[PDB]
Amino acid sequence: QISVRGLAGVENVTELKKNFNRHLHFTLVKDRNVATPRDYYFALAHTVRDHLVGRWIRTQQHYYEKDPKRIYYLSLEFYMGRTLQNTMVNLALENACDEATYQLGLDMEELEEIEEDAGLGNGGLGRLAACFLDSMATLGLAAYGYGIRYEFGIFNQKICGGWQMEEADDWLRYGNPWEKARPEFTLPVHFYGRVEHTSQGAKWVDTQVVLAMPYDTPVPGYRNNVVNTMRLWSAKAPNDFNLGYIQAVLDRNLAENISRVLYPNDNFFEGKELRLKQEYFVVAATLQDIIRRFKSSTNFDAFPDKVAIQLNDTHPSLAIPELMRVLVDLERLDWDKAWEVTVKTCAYTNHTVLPEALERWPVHLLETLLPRHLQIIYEINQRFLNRVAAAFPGDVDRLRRMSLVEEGAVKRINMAHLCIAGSHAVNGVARIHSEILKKTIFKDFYELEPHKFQNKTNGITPRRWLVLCNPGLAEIIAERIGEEYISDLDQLRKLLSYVDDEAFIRDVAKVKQENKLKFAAYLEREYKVHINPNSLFDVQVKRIHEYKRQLLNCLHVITLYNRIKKEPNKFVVPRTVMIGGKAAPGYHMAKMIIKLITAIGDVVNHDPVVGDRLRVIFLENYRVSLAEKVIPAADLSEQISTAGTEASGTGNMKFMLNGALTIGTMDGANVEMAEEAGEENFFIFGMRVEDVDRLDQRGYNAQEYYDRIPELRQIIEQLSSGFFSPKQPDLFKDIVNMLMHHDRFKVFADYEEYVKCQERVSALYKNPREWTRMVIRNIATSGKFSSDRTIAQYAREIWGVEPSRQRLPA
Amino acid sequence: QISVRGLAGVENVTELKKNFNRHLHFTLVKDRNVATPRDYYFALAHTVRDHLVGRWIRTQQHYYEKDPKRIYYLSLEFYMGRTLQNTMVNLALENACDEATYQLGLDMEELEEIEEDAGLGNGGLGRLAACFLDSMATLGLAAYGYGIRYEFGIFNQKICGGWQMEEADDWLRYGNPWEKARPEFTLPVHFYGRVEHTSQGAKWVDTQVVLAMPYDTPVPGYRNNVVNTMRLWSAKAPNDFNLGYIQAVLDRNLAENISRVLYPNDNFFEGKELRLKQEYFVVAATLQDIIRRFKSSTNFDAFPDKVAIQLNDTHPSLAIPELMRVLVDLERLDWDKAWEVTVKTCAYTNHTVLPEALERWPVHLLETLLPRHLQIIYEINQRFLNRVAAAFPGDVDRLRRMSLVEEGAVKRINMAHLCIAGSHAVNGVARIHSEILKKTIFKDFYELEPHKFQNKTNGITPRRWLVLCNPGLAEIIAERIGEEYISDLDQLRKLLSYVDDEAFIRDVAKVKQENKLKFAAYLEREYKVHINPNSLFDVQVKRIHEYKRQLLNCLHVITLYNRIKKEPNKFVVPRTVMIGGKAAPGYHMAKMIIKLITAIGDVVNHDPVVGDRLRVIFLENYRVSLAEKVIPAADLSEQISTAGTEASGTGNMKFMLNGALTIGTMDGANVEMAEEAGEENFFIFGMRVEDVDRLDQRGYNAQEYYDRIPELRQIIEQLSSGFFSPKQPDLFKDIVNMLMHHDRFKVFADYEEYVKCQERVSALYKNPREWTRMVIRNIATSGKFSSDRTIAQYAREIWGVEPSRQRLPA
Ligand SMILES: O=[N+]([O-])c1ccc(C2C[C@]3(ON2)O[C@H](CO)[C@@H](O)[C@H](O)[C@H]3O)cc1
Ligand SMILES: O=[N+]([O-])c1ccc(C2C[C@]3(ON2)O[C@H](CO)[C@@H](O)[C@H](O)[C@H]3O)cc1
Repeated sequence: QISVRGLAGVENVTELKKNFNRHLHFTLVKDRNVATPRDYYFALAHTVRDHLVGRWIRTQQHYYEKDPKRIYYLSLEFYMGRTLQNTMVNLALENACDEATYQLGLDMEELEEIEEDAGLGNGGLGRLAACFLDSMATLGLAAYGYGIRYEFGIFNQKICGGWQMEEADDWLRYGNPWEKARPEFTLPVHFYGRVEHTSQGAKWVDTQVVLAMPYDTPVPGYRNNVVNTMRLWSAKAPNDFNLGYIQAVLDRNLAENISRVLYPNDNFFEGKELRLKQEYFVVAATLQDIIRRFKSSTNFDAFPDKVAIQLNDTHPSLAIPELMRVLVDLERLDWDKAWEVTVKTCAYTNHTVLPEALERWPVHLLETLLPRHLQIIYEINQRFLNRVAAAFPGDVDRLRRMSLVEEGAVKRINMAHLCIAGSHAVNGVARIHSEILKKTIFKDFYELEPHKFQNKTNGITPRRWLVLCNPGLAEIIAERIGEEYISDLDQLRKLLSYVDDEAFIRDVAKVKQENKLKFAAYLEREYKVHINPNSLFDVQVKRIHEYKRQLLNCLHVITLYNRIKKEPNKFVVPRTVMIGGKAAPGYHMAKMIIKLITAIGDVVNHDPVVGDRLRVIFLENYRVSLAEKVIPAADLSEQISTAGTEASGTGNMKFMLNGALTIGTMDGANVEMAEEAGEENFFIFGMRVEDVDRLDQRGYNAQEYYDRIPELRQIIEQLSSGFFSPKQPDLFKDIVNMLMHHDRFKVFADYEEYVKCQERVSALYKNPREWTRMVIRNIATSGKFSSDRTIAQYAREIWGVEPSRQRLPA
Repeated sequence: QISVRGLAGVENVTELKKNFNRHLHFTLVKDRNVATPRDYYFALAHTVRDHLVGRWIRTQQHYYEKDPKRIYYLSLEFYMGRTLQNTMVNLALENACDEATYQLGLDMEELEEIEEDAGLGNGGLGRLAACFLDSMATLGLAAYGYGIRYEFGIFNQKICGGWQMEEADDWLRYGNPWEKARPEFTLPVHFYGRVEHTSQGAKWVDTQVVLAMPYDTPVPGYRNNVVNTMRLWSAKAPNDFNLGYIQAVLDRNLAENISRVLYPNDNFFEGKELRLKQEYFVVAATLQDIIRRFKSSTNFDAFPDKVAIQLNDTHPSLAIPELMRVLVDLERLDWDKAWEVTVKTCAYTNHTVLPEALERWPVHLLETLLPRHLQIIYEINQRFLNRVAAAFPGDVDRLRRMSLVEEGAVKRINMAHLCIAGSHAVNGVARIHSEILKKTIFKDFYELEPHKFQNKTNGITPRRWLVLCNPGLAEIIAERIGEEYISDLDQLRKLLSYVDDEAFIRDVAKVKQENKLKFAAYLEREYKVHINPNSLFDVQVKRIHEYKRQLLNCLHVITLYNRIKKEPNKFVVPRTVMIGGKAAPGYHMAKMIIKLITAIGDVVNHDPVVGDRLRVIFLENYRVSLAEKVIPAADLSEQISTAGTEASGTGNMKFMLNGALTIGTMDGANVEMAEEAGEENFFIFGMRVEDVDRLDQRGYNAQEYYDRIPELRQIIEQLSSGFFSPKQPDLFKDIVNMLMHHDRFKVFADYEEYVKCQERVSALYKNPREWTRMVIRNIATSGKFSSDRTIAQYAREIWGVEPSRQRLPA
């Protein structure tokens, strides 16, 4: 049908059809008479998977022969989503499979909807890892993603009576065609035990053993025949485990629980033992794999020349003392040499400045679980603090501030401090965030080792986030400037010369309308909700957190409702306000915010006076597959975090690429987005970081705003009195109390400017032509936000490797 | 190489080679440069599996079109062993695959050794189910085996310091190529809850739900293109299970533990809740499947015309009240009609008379777990006892004896009584056993309903137990009488005309010598033990139990040793005595017997005066794959249970078919074996059942034998004094105490006749020609013991279906 989806050749279509029929018979053990849509999905998945294998084997043997420097990306989260369409896109198989399935009497888009998301992440951090894997393969880097194969990913969210309910995401129920179990490469991981000092160094003895079994998933690059590997470890009990008999076998579950479930906290630290076990499990298994592969190329001087380890936040921070453990205790290297190798091998990416998200492990936990690692951490701290003392003599408070060990009621290890000490590079994820790191939380470290500190602004893959989810936009762009931009997104700048092109303006607006129609149809089918497709689609989708200020959005929604009710016969630009996102199961306030949103919807959506002018919808079970549907349909992207709180954001970039305009604070990557597009083409409002600082120095008093803004006062009085909960008048008392007395994120302080800015959005939307011209200027300047740019920078500035767009032989 | 292994055609070999290479590439994702023997095994298994699929699909659609009466064989155990060779044998692919792998530079026999046993059974009962499945497919019956897919089968046995150690049999670690998961056919199973009485019958409410997910394994018939199904259920938690969050997900293990592990008890009842859950789990899921398939053919009058349910012992006995539950509570049938259908549908096979093996469930367990089933059981009992009272008026003691409810300290339900009441046929498993049932434990029931009671003497499949494990013998037989005997074992009678044939005598003896050489080589390679291949191979392999009297064998071994030590320079026929078998983990005496055997070996095997004249070896980890190796190599089969204790035995039949002579008591199928071969061709000794009864009436006094037999006295004095345990003098005190004071199985009573009989064995072995002629007379009369004969009898006399040897189209 469309050009960017590749060729549908007679030979290819014929071959795909026969392999589809082969798999249905031999693999699924079904015939066309009893086969269901799910059977058809699996037959298609196996058919496409077959095309990966040759490339996968030859890529990995190529790395063995050429022996390039290997990049190991360690993460506790990989939010991969669906794999079928992505694989077809990267292999240029989409049109061919579309034709083949059509000739078999099947609709491929229907089949694609059957696949479960691989939901092995919480949101932004996990999705970044996934975009990064795609870019690393596209840029021909010898890269390996390493993590945990959770049996249960992020929970499925159900909404019952306006409240979030959680259910287990049993994503492996029907099997995972994309993974290859590798039980032959199983590795032992040690826990507990004790340290024994001998004539020749320390020994870690009397340990409990858990086995780490790897599952490998292919990661295809964009049309370059490169297929890299994501290796995820699964926990297994040894066969003599606990070996009355029956209970011993049943107790194997205790060891195997390590890989059972993803912790569902977004930007929050929970110091549970099981989480620590997960973190060591991934690190210990991965490092053995790294060392084995290095030895199969004695001389560890060359280790940093052949190995780069990237720590995705502090979650895999134990890699630092684990590498030291292996080099000192097992390989018999002297401390100083081992440390030099470790520092040159490891690099650390920080993803947030929120204090509650920072990992600070109680010493007593590490003492019991990982006694040798604690000893190593103490020794690292002593040697590091000796360096600080030499550089800043007499500065005793600096010594306590910089220590890896924090004193108090319970002694803790600061994992961020550990990472900085043991890494040659430390980066933030957007320019403003990286600057905040050097100015505030890591100021002392920057002063000691300025060369260590870098910025690497986040990005998103244009394969998943344009070509896959928005083929219509990809096609109209390709019609004018060709296909090269898909792996070189800076080429979108060429679209600036089409901003006054009448045909292009029409096409851009047509594509958006088509996307909105499709999404309005999706909503009616799966959720029985009706929306006006001519209204402005106002979208805020992201995890529910106070810092992200879904509450500020709520206040605007109520303002709009109250203004309509005051002047019902006055014209207003119609809006569909969509808010979606999951709350962490133990985060009470986040769960109350979800309830508020649905409660507002219950009032607004059923008021006859409002009509079709305002609709408020909560998007249930927000996840990667849903993002692919809603983002192409959006007109307005809500990126309204308090300045200085969102390290980068990546959702923001997805909306920019897909033809939505942005309303946002000068926070995270929003700053760079506005810089790229021009401030005139962005709806910027509210306090800057400096303004938040001034308010903090003075003391934030919410009452002041309540007293001086009558429209704001009305809303608070409505919430308190039970206007949005008639049967339970005091339901939202916690929310009002927080807003009025202990709001860390200053919702009221940005209210007036936010409402004002929203009026300017509505004004522009009244002029379709000028709205679309501004959209074109956003799409055209979104190139910087490709994860190909991000990864090229990591490669050149941290890892010391050169990217390559050269094809491997097919 | 050999005829019975089929043709190796040019087209077939070429095709097998290319499909092997295809699977290695696309399925295993390996190339020849990094592939291991295990990879090669899996490539072969997938290649052979491909040949099953067409036949599997067309067999099942054939049953859908023809709608024959379906046979459902319910068992908690299916001891399948390895599948690769069996599949090749039944599909006539053995020589072709041998050639194809040879041309690829691989040894197929080496590859076959990689496959794990499917060890989902304890011994005889589980292996009977497996032989039965093979015969049902070979006889073209529409038969389905239903059970549980245990994650862990029978434990692997290790011997440490002469003691049994258990380890988990992680049989699924590398995956199971033979099963097909069918998550789409998952069914709910209910536990706990309460009974609610309404205007329209009882309702079972407030239940806990566990999901039953089926895995299907193909069961190929012998060269008839029939492929039946064994469906095994796996336990799964529902997704809202226990739905703080983390613990709820972790607690899913509680539901899923149902299918975790096989209870390792052979002939012993352990009244644990988890075992009851397993039994209901299989029954509830299976019955829903049966009813669904019946409805997809309202009128339950035809149910028994279309469905037969065979209960393999009392383990699936809950099928009776569960069928009643479904028919009465859910389908709204009247009690009397439902009962008529149930009785006509169900049949029960009893497998033992040992009191400790009989299932007697505490009422309080059933009350809590299955409250509705208990109510139904009570109602069945009341109506049954009303029938007894009408037939035998005033006989109050008969009423208490026959009741399904047993009174006492704890009230219990007798599951055997439940099965007899609710089945139209009740059978024992050998003529003597079936007679014992009518004369003793079920006398009252036989008197009430004589027509119900039948015999079905056990059998073994000649495919696995001759063609597969002993191709050399199969071939020399085929050379004379053709190939028809493999599916018509009665044809072996034709070999009686070759008993004086000098060429045949030589060939039979040659095949045995070759088998002995191969096994002697297997022992040295995998276990580093050296044996004389010219010695008589004296073998007792079976589960370790007091009734099987491994101890009597031990006494003879010591007698032989003591006689050698008394007269060292006197000639004796050299023996290798091999004893193998697993002990239940909680069975202390059985574990002590294993220790005794190894302790005797430690003394005998290292005495320089003995030389190579006597060797005592404990065969570690006895299992189906090991049986296939040792049975073809045996000269003497030890079947020495106390008369009236071994219901049938099946190991006995395997040895008979493979050219060993039998030393045995008149117990179980031994009686019929001797009847078939002629008593002159069997080494029969010891008490008959009537002799055991006489001794019981008089009182068994072991001291009498000790006092009157000096050779026996010596052995007891050696055991007591510490001759076989110098470092721990009193180690075997429990054994001596049991033998002397509380021996239920009268070891001493058969000692003299046993030793005498063994002398006659040694005498015959001195004359190779006459030994072999007697062997030929055993092989020639083993035909009755084919499970094809057994299944034909079940089909005609219980199930009301006719077997068929007709081919389905290929
Ligand atoms: O399980 N955690 O402890 C955890 C999860 C997710 C995060 C984050 C941090 C964050 O999103 N999720 O990383 C993204 C990728 O760099 C940024 O775009 C977000 O601004 C940041 O909040 C931090 C810690
Ligand atoms: O788990 N159980 O409760 C259980 C297991 C095995 C058995 C048996 C009974 C037995 O062997 N195993 O059945 C065979 C097949 O009919 C007979 O050949 C044996 O004589 C009998 O002991 C009974 C009960």
